[PDB]
Amino acid sequence: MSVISMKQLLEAGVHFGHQTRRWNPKMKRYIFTERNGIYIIDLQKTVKKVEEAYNFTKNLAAEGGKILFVGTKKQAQDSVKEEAQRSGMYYVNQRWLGGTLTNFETIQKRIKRLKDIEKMQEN
RNA sequence: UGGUUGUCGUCAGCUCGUGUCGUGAGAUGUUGGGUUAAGUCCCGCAACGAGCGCAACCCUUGAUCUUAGUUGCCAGCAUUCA
Repeated sequence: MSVISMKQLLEAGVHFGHQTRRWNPKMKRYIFTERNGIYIIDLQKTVKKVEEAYNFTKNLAAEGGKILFVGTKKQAQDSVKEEAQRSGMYYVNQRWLGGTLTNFETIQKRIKRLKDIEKMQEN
């Protein structure tokens, strides 16, 4: 089964891309046509690719994989947090701090710090 | 040479851990928008923190309460050259 129907994708506006002047030639594989100066994403391949992504995530999640939802874009900040909270996963919705993954030890110390201040406030 | 001192200069600066960028020396952080006496503080930001500086902690002066009332003080009380 298609994890998402083309009707839902159309209502969600998945077919809307960016302006022709901002197009990436590598994205040509996923573009269906151009209309009114805006590129339209090929929803037929979109359905197939979304189905693969959902299955991959489910396999990875069943192996205990931790998925981090990242979106600082103003339109996405709220959605990322709400959906991550529902799934019990982590999110970065305000600003990605450089070194969050490559310098994980340094971030953990700051994470530890926050928890200490919380305990001082509660106690 | 040790120890000590002058000097830039009581100027607001000088660095480091990890990360990232650069073939490399390096850079970033520490730049930028406001603000400050100040790298002082806020915000932004491939940076995230830390340290020596800055400020504060110390001394003195300016107000006042408590304790203490002599060798200090004399208002109310008499007396003295005081």
